[PDB]
Amino acid sequence: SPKIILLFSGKRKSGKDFLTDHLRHILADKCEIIKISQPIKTHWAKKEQYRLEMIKWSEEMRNKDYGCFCKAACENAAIKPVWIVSDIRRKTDIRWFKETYGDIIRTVRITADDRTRKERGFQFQVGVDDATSECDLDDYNDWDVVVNNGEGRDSLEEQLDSILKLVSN
Repeated sequence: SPKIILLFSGKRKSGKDFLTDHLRHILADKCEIIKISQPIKTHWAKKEQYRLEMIKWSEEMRNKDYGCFCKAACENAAIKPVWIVSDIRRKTDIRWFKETYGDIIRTVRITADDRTRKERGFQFQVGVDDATSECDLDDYNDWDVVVNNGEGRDSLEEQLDSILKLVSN
């Protein structure tokens, strides 16, 4: 298996994608990036057009088998000491990872205040921002790391170091 699996959660415009991308570049060939939405995009290939056709379909597939997209994304991942799962959204995603891989999971939440998100171009979109996809982990209470990436955030170097501390041994 991988030695550690980092599950990243965050709302859009939080900077989770920015931080995961920096972390991937730093860890280079010690890590694999995994996107559990990739099986959904790959099924579609075989923007509102994507959402209209895929949101209800993916919700129904996950309602029938909570791990379907997590299993598909992990089956296709190269084994590397560190796995970065950049797009965990639901409690059932964390549940599937913990059931499958046990105590090598670490959960990381990236957060940003609404003023900061608006500076990054955030405009409230009903049905995106009120949706399970953006809100299902808002009340999760078992985070290993929470990264403030809004008002009062640490330096980018210190943010990355707080995550790298998880994989440094």
